[PDB]
Amino acid sequence: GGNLPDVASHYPVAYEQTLDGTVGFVIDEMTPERATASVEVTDTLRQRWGLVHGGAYCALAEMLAAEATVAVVHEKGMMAVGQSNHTSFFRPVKEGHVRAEAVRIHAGSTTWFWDVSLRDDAGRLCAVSSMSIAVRPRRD
Amino acid sequence: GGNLPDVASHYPVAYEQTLDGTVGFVIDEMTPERATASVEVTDTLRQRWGLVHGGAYCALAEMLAAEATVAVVHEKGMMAVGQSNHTSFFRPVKEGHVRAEAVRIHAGSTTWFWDVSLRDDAGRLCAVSSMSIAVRPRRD
Amino acid sequence: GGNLPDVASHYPVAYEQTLDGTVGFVIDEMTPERATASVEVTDTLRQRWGLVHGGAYCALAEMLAAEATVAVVHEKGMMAVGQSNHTSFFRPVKEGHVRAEAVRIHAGSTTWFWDVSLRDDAGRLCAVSSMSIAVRPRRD
Amino acid sequence: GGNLPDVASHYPVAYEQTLDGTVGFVIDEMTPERATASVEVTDTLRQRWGLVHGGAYCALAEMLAAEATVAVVHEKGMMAVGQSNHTSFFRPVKEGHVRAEAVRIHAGSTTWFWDVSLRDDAGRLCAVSSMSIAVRPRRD
Ligand SMILES: CC(C)(COP(=O)(O)OP(=O)(O)OC[C@H]1O[C@@H](n2cnc3c(N)ncnc32)[C@H](O)[C@@H]1OP(=O)(O)O)[C@@H](O)C(=O)NCCC(=O)NCCSCC(=O)c1ccc(O)cc1
Ligand SMILES: CC(C)(COP(=O)(O)OP(=O)(O)OC[C@H]1O[C@@H](n2cnc3c(N)ncnc32)[C@H](O)[C@@H]1OP(=O)(O)O)[C@@H](O)C(=O)NCCC(=O)NCCSCC(=O)c1ccc(O)cc1
Ligand SMILES: CC(C)(COP(=O)(O)OP(=O)(O)OC[C@H]1O[C@@H](n2cnc3c(N)ncnc32)[C@H](O)[C@@H]1OP(=O)(O)O)[C@@H](O)C(=O)NCCC(=O)NCCSCC(=O)c1ccc(O)cc1
Ligand SMILES: CC(C)(COP(=O)(O)OP(=O)(O)OC[C@H]1O[C@@H](n2cnc3c(N)ncnc32)[C@H](O)[C@@H]1OP(=O)(O)O)[C@@H](O)C(=O)NCCC(=O)NCCSCC(=O)c1ccc(O)cc1
Repeated sequence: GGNLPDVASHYPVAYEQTLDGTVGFVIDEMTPERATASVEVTDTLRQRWGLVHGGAYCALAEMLAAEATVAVVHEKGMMAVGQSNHTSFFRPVKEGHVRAEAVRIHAGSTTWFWDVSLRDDAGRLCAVSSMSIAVRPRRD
Repeated sequence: GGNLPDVASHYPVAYEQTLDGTVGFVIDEMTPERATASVEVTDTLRQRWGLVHGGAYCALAEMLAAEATVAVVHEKGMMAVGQSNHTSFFRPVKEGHVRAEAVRIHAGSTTWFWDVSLRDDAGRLCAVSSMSIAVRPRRD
Repeated sequence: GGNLPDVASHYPVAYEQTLDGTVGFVIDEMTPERATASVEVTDTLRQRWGLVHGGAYCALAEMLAAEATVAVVHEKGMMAVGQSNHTSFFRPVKEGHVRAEAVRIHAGSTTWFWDVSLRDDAGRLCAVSSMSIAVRPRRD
Repeated sequence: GGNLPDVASHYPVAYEQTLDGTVGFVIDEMTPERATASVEVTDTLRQRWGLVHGGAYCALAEMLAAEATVAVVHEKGMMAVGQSNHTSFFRPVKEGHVRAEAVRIHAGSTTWFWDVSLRDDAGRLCAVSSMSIAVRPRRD
C-alpha cells in the first residue's frame, strides 16, 4: 500500500484515503527493531510558507513507530497506539523528500519506545521524534 | 481560506494546496494570547485503523500555535517556526470534529510557548500538545 | 514529612534522607485533581552558575505529580511511577522559592497526566512540566 | 570537583554545595560531540519508595548536556542553559550506579540538542533524556 505491515484481512480505512496515503508515506524496511519510511515533498506536505509542515514530520514518525510495533504485536493479540509524540525541528525542508528511520530503544510489556530521525535529500538531520507507543490487549 | 492571519500580500503555497487545506483545518478565534481552530473528521484525517491520526492532532496544534505567533510577530519583522511539538494522546477520536484551543503561556524574545487542548464533539480532552515556537528575524 | 501522602506504614527511605528531603520539597495542598508544593532556594537546589538547577524543577514536578497520583491509587492496590517528564524552562530563578502547582488533566486506567506550573516569588512562570504517571497493579 | 569543564577562573557556587555535588555527579569523558558522567546511587538520589528519583535522571542529563555545551561555547562568549528536558523512564534503578552518555545530534547557532542514555550497572537502558540547550550571548 504504502507497504504497511500486512496483519489483518480488513482495515477500516483504505491506504489511499488515509492521511498517510493522501500525503504519500511509504514504508521501505521493517524489522522488530528498526524501520524506515519516506515521502516525496509536494504541496500537500507543505504549509503556506512553502516548508514541510511540522505536522508532516510528526505524522511520519507516528505511523512508522506505531506500525513497526503493530507488525510485532498484532498477531500476539495486542493493539498498538501512539501515546506520546515529541518531535523537535532542527532544519527546515523546502522540497525533495523526507526520510525517516525509527530505531526501537525499549520494548516493554505496555510501552515500546522508538527514536525516529527525519533526514532531507542531503542526509542532514532535519527533525527527530521520540515516539512512545502504548501496547494493550485488543478489545474484543 | 482556513482563516489564517492575513499578514502578507502573497504566500508561497495556496491554502487549498497545503497540508492544512487538504485535511481542512479552519481557524476560529485568534488573539495574541489565545486561538482556536477545528477540523471535520473525514478519512483524510484518519489512519488505516479508522482513528484520527496522531499526526493530525500534532499538525493542528502546530499550525495553530505557529500562526497565532505569526499574527503578532510578522509585522515586527520576525518569522515564527515550530521548534518543538510534544503531543500526548489520551482518547481516540473516530468521527465528528477535533477542536483545538491554544493558550499562550510564555512569550519570550526568542521562544513563545503555547498549550493546545484538542477536544472531541462531546468536549472530552482527547489530546494535548505543548508547542515551542522559535521567533527569529526574517531573512528577507 | 514534606507532608507526603500518608498511605503506608513503612517506607523504604525516610523523607529527610531522600532527594526530596535533602533539597527540601514540601507538599502544601493535595486533592485528587490538584496539588501544590514548594521549596526554598539554597545552594543545594542550585548549579554552579548560581541558578536553580534544571533538574530541581523536574524533580519537584515529578514528586508532586507522582505522589498526587499515589494519594488516590495506593489504597486501590495500584502503584504509580513517573513514565515521562517534559520540563521546559522559561525564566531562571536565582534565589527565593520555587512554587509548583500540578493540575490533573487526564486520569486513565493506566496513565494519569498532570500539568505542573513552576513559579518564582514574584509569581512569574519560570518553568512547566508535563508529567505522565504510569499506574500499574502493585506487585506482590 | 565533579570534573566539570574548567572554563572560568571562579564560579558562583562551589561544586560540593551544588545539587550536583550533593548527589555526587561526576563527569568522565567530555568532547564537543559526546560526554559521559556517572553517579553512585545512595538514598540522597532516591525517593521514599526506594527507587532512583525521576528528578535525578533529569538532573544528570541536564548538567551533562548543558556543561558539554558550555565546554565549547563559553570561550566563544556564549552561555548555555537548559531550555527543554524530556526524560522518559523505562526501568527503575534501585542501587549501584546510574551512567549517562550524552551524544550531540544538532548544534545550531541558538540551540544544541543532545540525546542522553542513562544505564544501570548491568548496562540496561533505564531512562533517556532529550535535552535542548539554548545558546545565547553572555550578558557580561
Ligand atoms: C513506567 C513502567 C512501569 C512502564 O512499564 P513498561 O514500559 O510496560 O515496562 P515493563 O512493564 O515491561 O517493566 C520494565 C520494568 O519496570 C518495572 N515494572 C513494570 N511494571 C511494574 C509493576 N506493576 N510493579 C513493579 N514494577 C514494575 C519492573 O522493573 C520491570 O522489569 P521486570 O521486573 O518486569 O523485568 C516501567 O517502564 C517503569 O517502571 N519505569 C520506571 C519508572 C521510574 O523509575 N520512574 C522514576 C521513579 S518514580 C517517580 C519519582 O521520581 C517519585 C519521586 C518522589 C516521590 O515521592 C514519588 C515518586
Ligand atoms: C532559555 C532562554 C534563555 C530562552 O529565552 P526566551 O524564552 O526567549 O526568554 P527571553 O530570552 O525573553 O528571556 C527570559 C529570561 O531569561 C534570561 N535570559 C535570556 N537571555 C539571557 C542571556 N543572554 N543571559 C542571561 N540571561 C538570559 C533572562 O533572565 C530573561 O529575563 P530578562 O532578564 O531578559 O527579563 C530563557 O527562556 C531562559 O533563560 N530560561 C531559563 C533557563 C534555565 O534556567 N534552565 C535551567 C538552569 S541551566 C541548566 C542546568 O540545570 C545546569 C545544571 C548544572 C550545570 O553544571 C550546568 C547547567
Ligand atoms: C494510549 C491509551 C490506550 C492509554 O490508555 P489510558 O491513558 O490508560 O486511557 P484508558 O485506558 O483509560 O482509555 C481511554 C480511552 O482509550 C481507548 N482505549 C484504552 N485502552 C484500549 C484498548 N485496550 N482497546 C481499545 N481502546 C482502548 C478507549 O477509547 C478508552 O476509553 P474507554 O472506552 O475505556 O472509555 C489511551 O489513552 C488512548 O487510546 N489514547 C489515544 C491513542 C491515539 O489515538 N493515538 C493516535 C492514533 S494511533 C497512532 C497513529 O497515529 C497511527 C497512524 C498511522 C498508522 O498506520 C498507525 C498508527
Ligand atoms: C528552529 C530554528 C529556527 C532554530 O535555529 P537553530 O536550532 O539555532 O539552528 P540555526 O539557527 O543554526 O539554523 C538551522 C537552519 O534553520 C533555518 N533558519 C534559522 N534561522 C532562520 C531565519 N532567521 N530565517 C530563515 N531560516 C532560518 C536555516 O535554514 C538554518 O540553516 P542555515 O541556512 O542557517 O544553514 C531552526 O532549528 C529551524 O528552522 N528549524 C526548523 C523549523 C521548522 O521547519 N518547523 C516546521 C515548519 S514551521 C511550523 C509549521 O509547521 C506551520 C504549519 C502551518 C502554518 O500555517 C504555519 C506553520
